[PDB]
Amino acid sequence: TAQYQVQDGVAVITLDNPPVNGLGHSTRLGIVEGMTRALDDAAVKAIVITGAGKAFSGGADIREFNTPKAMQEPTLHSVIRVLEGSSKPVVAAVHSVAMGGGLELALGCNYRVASKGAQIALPEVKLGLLPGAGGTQRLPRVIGLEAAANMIVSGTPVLSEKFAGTKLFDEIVDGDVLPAAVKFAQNVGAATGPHPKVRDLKVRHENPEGYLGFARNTVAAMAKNFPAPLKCLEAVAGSLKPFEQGLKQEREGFLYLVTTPESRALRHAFFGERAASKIPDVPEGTPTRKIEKVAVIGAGTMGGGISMNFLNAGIPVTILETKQEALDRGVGIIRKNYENSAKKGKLTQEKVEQRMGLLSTTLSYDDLKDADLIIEAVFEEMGVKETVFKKLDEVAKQGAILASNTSTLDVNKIASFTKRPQDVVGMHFFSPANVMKLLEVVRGEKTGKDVLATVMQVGKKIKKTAVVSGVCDGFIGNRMIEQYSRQAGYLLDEGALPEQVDKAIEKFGFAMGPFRMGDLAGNDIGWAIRKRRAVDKPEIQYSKTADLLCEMGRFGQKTGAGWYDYKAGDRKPYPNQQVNDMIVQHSKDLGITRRKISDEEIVERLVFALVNEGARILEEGIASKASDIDMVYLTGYGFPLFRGGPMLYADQVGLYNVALSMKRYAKGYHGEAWQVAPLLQKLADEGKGFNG
Repeated sequence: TAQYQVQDGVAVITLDNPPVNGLGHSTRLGIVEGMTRALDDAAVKAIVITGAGKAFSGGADIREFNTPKAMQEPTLHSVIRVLEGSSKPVVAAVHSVAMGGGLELALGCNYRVASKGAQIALPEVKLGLLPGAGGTQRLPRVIGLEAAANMIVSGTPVLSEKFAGTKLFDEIVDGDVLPAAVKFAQNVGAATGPHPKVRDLKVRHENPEGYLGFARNTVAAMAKNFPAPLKCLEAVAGSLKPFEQGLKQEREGFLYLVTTPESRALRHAFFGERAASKIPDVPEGTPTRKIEKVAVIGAGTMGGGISMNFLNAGIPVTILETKQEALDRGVGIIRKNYENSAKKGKLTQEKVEQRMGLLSTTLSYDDLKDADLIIEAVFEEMGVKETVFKKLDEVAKQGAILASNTSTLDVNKIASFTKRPQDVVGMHFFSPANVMKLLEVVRGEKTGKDVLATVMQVGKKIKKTAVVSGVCDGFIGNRMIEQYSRQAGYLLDEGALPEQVDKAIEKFGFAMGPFRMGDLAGNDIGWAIRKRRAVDKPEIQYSKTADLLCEMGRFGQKTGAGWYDYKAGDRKPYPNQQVNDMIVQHSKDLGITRRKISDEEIVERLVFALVNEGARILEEGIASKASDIDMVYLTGYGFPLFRGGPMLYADQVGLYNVALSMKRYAKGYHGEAWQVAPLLQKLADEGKGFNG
């Protein structure tokens, strides 16, 4: 809505749609109604538009993004046309926040008055779009070509006081904006002749091609698979043209960006982050437990990184270890990590000191006695878990949540080591745990709903993207990545080499291909897993290539030698001859005559192995929705943000096509791998996507 009130010959229209006065249909309609009332009232000499509560306006209402209501007249474009046509002067009274369509609205007024401390931005580029209601044409008219380009391409906010000396604001005041804007409006309300419009100003620049030529290169370099930045710059370039020509060019660039798979991807990830908190049978408002202090078992790499997430949020942690010397080691690693970021200018040494001030360390389980949340981060061996969780069950206060960081193991069985399996949950962090955003929350059969809701809340407090998985081997992320690695392996058997595979998938947009990732994790880990599996019920095939690699002792970066060789101080992974010889020989030993594998086949085999397993995950109810799997891949495995996640990418390719490619691969080497997931084949045949 918009409220309307006259006072002293000034109609004041107040945007009122908390939390940020989003420009939804009812708000846009309120602005127009208010304008109509103000223009009819002969006592009204001028008009002030402002916002209620904590914003002028943050722009588009996200709750409407995706309704018919987002496009229902009056649109922001038609709102602005009304403001521009007003015979009475319109003064925007800007405080706190004016972003996107909000800023576009203020720019459509005759005058603008701002208080200091207001966040000013056009962040459309962040969802893969551009400011599509005149911002690219009006902003350079008030702050200059280069400054508008910078704001619009970066999407970054700027405090209102920094616009002093430009034409964005006619007056900047220290305190309350409304009384100064009403007074301003009284003064222009008495003047006679017509009032200014930003569209009448002209962008002035001594050498626009000079500037833009340089800017084009630097933008193209930074933008790396995102089309919006350059299109934003080309829109702002249009502001040199007559207004209506510039505006048409802005609109065209908007409509172009709206079609891009990248804008779809950025939106999918925005909305997917928000939806990850939704659990079908744990409704919003399920009450949670207070988590004030935390404990972590293990001071090694994982325990340490986990701890830091809590310290960074202001939540104290006690780390338990066995030997005092482990503590000293672990704590020094944490302080090293923090001092490294302070060296790189990413926090102060005072902030380092306060975070280390919240860290305690013990050797006794008995000092874990009033922690509200205890996270176990020890050796991945069920018998070690049993020892830890039995101690925790004696020691921990009633109501404490007992969490395992396990990436593999059966959380239902961990829980059965205690008398209170309802308080046992998986909290699977990803390495390095202070950097990776993903938190895979594993819901045990017995895990309470309160406990689940609590871990979700804690996740958001320590700035993780928390996604809920049911219990199965590998949960969501690792279960899928096994199928991806399996295909990688098979490619080597058939004719690929490691660098070739990693480059192809890295070009597709993964941060790190599977062979480099195997080397970083340690190839020995997967080796032991496979050896125990071959003894078990599974008679799955894997390429023996990885086994043969470990039989050479080439564990990866930790031994300087994995699929590739590594030199200290040197980020390049170097191909190794002995490795490549073993691969070529291995194909000989299978009687496989090697073939040339395209980069395209590499990407399809890798990505589509993810997709197929994700669809089985969905069918089982292990993940509650496809976007959850996308967020896992975006936040845990370096899947390209510009493509949205594996499931969204399958949708973008067309599930009909994906199923065809699978059916083709089923005719080849280990075709057992390429039976189409039932859910995927059903969506394909109905013409549907995983995500709608």
